[PDB]
Amino acid sequence: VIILTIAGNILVIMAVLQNATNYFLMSLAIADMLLGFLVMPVSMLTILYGYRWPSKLCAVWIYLDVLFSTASIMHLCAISLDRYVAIQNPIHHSRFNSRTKAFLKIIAVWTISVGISMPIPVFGLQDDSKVFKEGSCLLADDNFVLIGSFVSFFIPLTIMVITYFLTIKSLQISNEQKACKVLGIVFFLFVVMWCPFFITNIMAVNEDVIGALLNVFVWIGYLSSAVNPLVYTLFNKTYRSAFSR
Ligand SMILES: CCN(CC)C(=O)[C@@H]1C=C2c3cccc4[nH]cc(c34)C[C@H]2N(C)C1
Repeated sequence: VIILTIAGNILVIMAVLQNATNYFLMSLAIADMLLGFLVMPVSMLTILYGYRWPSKLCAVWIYLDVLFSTASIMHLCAISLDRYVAIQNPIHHSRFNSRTKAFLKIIAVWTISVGISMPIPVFGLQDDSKVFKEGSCLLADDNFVLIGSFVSFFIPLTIMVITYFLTIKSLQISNEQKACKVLGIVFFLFVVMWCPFFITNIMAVNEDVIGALLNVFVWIGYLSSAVNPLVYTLFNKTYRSAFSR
């Protein structure tokens, strides 16, 4: 999954197709390539050593994990919200797009990503038990998980549910039907690969059963960083040719 993530994103970074909307997909592919080289391979060492953490970098590793995970989720939310306005009223969307929105959009999805994960090393790096190890380097803040995973997933999820319901409502002519199938695959994969981890994360707060469930579901969430390059790009004839060359 690590090799797949890195090899999938470094093939999308070169291919950039210099559109104002395609550059935003490079900012999404940069939030996942970093996730695939800094955060993800560290967890492979933890899997090898059986949850024992080789010590002051544990709070740093969680900071990057929350940062790149929230940066990815709101990249897809911004894409989904932008894709709805481009489909509802395309005339008024083209007038107000001067290649400054795309730079203003990268600012917004990285200000909230870095603003939500800022409590981790500013209050939690001094305390070695709040955002810190139970012997295993977990995120033991029981009140930040409830509200920090609420605005990071469930608010981007209720935004995506209304955006997806409204977009399909406004898309209903084969090209419109081909697009409706692309939205379904994109929406279904984001839910099925991130939602399983977040219900288990918050329902938890038998330990052995839940400890095994959260272990596998974490890697299902990581695996979505290998797929995001493909489902958001490879539907384009140009990208398929670019990957082959
Ligand atoms: C096994 C230990 N690890 C790995 C460092 C975690 O618990 C990570 C903690 C996360 C987490 C907590 C709280 C809020 C959040 N938003 C987004 C994420 C998040 C990402 C999420 N990653 C995928 C797992």
